[PDB]
Amino acid sequence: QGLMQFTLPVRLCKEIELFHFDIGPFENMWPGIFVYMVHRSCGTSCFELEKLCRFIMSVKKNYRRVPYHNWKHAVTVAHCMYAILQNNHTLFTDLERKGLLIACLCHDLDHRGFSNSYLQKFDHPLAALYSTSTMEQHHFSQTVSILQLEGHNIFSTLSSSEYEQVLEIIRKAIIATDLALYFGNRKQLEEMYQTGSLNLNNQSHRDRVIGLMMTACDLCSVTKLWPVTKLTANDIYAEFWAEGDEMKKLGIQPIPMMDRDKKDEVPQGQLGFYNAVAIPCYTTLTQILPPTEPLLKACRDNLSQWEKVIRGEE
Ligand SMILES: Cc1cccc(Oc2nc(N3CCN(c4ccccn4)CC3)nc3[nH]cnc23)c1
Ligand SMILES: [Mg+2]
Ligand SMILES: [Zn+2]
Repeated sequence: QGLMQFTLPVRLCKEIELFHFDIGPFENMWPGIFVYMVHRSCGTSCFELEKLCRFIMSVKKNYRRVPYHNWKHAVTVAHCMYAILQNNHTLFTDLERKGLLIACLCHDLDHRGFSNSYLQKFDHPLAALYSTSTMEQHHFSQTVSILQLEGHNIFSTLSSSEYEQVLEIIRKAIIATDLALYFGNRKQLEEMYQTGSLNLNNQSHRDRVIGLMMTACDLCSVTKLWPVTKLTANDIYAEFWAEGDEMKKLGIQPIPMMDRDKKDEVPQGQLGFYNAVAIPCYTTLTQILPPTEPLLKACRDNLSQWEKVIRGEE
């Protein structure tokens, strides 16, 4: 380093600070965008440039060429977190700023384009090793593997204590991306917020709140400008419809969300998703972290775009 500040063209320098930023089609700029976010989010001192670059390039190598659960998603989810952390400067610990951008870059490592359900029904070996949150325990496992490669220990300077704390933040953060766990997490956070028992000094409460940030970042396609939201949904459904095909090959009617013959039901399905998952997610997040409100506003804008799709106004 250390006088070696990463800088982005003006349009990117400004728009990267905004929640609805799209990282663009230039794959070779994504590492630099991430380093930029680490430096501003954490410090130019938090990681050794050489180690961080080697870590990033090994993480990229271990995402697959699947339509949605790919390297672009990793960097997209890390950017939403960057926007949360930067809008909530003083709420997060030094270990948290470090751990969470990494947890986001790593959160779908070695994803195969298939749900936990599909793995369980296929009887994949990963389903025997990890009975619940199957892919998420895998993703955390790949994260540790890459951290243990020569020249890849970005945490090398931390004490044995802090190293164990940061790997434990990463683990909880990655596990929280199991959407099956989100519904209960958000219900508890809602009750806590509304009986005024929420306490960010309670580690167990911080864990929940970080879990909600992870869901929020992970679903952030719904918080983009409509053309990004719409074109991202196409990639999401390309994966789901492939899984649906694979379900049919095991002799199992897929759920409609995964059935490409039920394309007509997408718009009504998106309404349910925004109502049951997305809006409640961003609403509770905004309650706990008021500056995240642009995610909720952007989400509601996208619900309204799907309602126009239904009314044939597009
Ligand atoms: C932004 C986004 C885009 C695509 C998929 C997505 O993830 C998901 N979408 C939904 N809903 C969406 C759409 N669904 C239907 C139904 C009939 C046909 C098509 N889609 C029905 C439930 N439910 C989910 N449960 C877990 N994950 C879900 C998110
Ligand atoms: Mg995932
Ligand atoms: Zn994800």
